Amino acid sequence: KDMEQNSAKAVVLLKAMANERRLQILCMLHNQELSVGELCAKLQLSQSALSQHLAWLRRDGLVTTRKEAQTVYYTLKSEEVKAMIKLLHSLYCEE
Amino acid sequence: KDMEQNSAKAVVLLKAMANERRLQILCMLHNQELSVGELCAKLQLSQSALSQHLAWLRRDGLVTTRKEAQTVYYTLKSEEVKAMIKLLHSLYCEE
Repeated sequence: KDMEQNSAKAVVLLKAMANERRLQILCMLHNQELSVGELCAKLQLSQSALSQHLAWLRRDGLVTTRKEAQTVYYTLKSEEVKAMIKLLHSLYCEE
Repeated sequence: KDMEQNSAKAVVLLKAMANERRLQILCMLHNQELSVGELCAKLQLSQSALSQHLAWLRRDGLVTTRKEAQTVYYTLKSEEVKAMIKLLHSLYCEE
């Protein structure tokens, strides 16, 4: 019943974070709002591939956007992902 | 440098948890030591497939074992996974 529904909900979030590039994006958005350009410069990633990771994180509800006429700013969306990144940040990001 | 080493270390742990069955096993081991039989009865899983999940979790350092002459008892191993399950438990396991 709920065991398979909650397990699925959590797995969706875990699968979205179980990627080196996707995790680095989320960790950078910890208590911070960044644009596509700011992420591109801080990650050495092509815009085409960076847009693919952002699309995956957006489709699964891990990040939400805000536009400043054409510039898109990204930020962590769900409280579950915010708590997940906060804990991971202290375990691996030295803070 | 460390960015790709720490990201890899965290991804290994996230990939191990990004599975409905593997996550249910870890959640059951939260502050609890259980044998193979106790897990088999509480999860409706075949012993062959349950041993495969336990082997994956063991190889990646998420669980460690203890034997009582022939009975194997499982428990969460790393402090990182213990903190991860503790947070997930409060977000989805209602406690």
